Amino acid sequence: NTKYNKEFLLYLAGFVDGDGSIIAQIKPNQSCKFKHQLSLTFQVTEKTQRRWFLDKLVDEIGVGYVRDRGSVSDYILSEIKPLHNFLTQLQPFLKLKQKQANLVLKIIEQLPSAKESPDKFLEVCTWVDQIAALNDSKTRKTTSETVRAVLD
Amino acid sequence: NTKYNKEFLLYLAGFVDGDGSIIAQIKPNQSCKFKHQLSLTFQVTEKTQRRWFLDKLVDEIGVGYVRDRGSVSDYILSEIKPLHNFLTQLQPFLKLKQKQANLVLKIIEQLPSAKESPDKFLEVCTWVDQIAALNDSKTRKTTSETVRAVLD
DNA sequence: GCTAAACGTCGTGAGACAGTTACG
DNA sequence: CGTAACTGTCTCACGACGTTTAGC
Ligand SMILES: [Mg+2]
Ligand SMILES: [Mg+2]
Ligand SMILES: [Mg+2]
Repeated sequence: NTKYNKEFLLYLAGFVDGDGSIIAQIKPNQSCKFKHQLSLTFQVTEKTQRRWFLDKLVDEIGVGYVRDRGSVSDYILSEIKPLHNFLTQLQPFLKLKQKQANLVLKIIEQLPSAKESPDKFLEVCTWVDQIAALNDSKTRKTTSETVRAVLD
Repeated sequence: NTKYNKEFLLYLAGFVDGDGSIIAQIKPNQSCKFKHQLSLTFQVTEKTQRRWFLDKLVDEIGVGYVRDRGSVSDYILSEIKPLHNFLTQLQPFLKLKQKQANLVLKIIEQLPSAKESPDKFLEVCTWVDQIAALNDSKTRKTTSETVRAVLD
């Protein structure tokens, strides 16, 4: 559980507000109690020629990984605990995505309790709804609404 | 000459490296001594539904303006003096566009010189090529080469 | 049964200049 | 005349996703 340099966060908050994305997704999964797993993601996207910058982030944030997908690459961070540690420290420097960041933290803290009450699950699935709402969401298919089909 | 807040500069540098663009252009123009105007531009593009972030920048940088081009907007800054002043302070924090930033300071500084000889001008046009080669240039027409076709 | 590294992609939201003009 | 503003717009470079495989 590491604490990052302040100037590092200021710069990164800016980069994230630029080419980054704080994502929340309701992933349909047929093994989970409620037929869906919650998934959280901090990601930065850059043309593959600039893959080194992303590779560097791995080192600096000290967790996460970089993958390839064509002419573009991504730094990806989904591990729930390191993700909370990171966002908690980045969150106060963000400007275009401060809200989704705090919605993500909020979702993580309310994770265990989301496992019990099927209604507390919905509520948390609401959190993710708000996030896609704030982003420039377009190709979204699985919403908290579809989780309504958790009625049987 | 306005002094900028270092935290503002760190965050902005990150944002610039993301949605920003540092550009130098060789604009053909039949009223200049060498039939080409040297143009410099610092810009940040953002979806129009987010132009408040660009308006904010107009207020914080103190110079520059915002233009609308449909679904997206741009903060633009081309005035030589404020530009050179702004880049000098921002440059030390850029990670991805530092070189083009520095090439711009270098060009702006050689303006008068290049304004007194077809050779300096030529060399300076060569500076513009490097910037272009550093960016993800895809629709560039005029180059130092096209300018050399002035030799006659 | 839930986290999570992989893997695949719709529709832009950007980056990046082209071209022409009004004026200081 | 010379430097910036006004105006255009191509070609993506990312954003905000969906689905499969790994594995304890
Ligand atoms: Mg952006
Ligand atoms: Mg971007
Ligand atoms: Mg970018």
